[PDB]
Amino acid sequence: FERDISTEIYQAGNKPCNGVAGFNCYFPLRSYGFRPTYGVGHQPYRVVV
Amino acid sequence: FERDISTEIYQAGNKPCNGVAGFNCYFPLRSYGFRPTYGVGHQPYRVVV
Repeated sequence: FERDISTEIYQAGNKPCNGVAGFNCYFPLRSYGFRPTYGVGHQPYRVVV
Repeated sequence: FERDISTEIYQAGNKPCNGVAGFNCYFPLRSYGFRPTYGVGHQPYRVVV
């Protein structure tokens, strides 16, 4: 039960990756993939708590 | 362990509805579509309890 909205790149090496990524540091956000041509187990559901 | 039969029209409100369609009254039955295009999502199975 906490919120986190961060666009800063999370480093995964030794050099400080404040704004440079591509060699050894990864972006912490990735996109979803929802195609109708996918399987039944790869379909998006609109879930509410 | 109670065998039951259902053909009558189900209602989702306090209005009188025994066989009336074209409204919020929903048919409580639906037809299974057994096709080879649904590998996991919809497939017949030989299940016996």
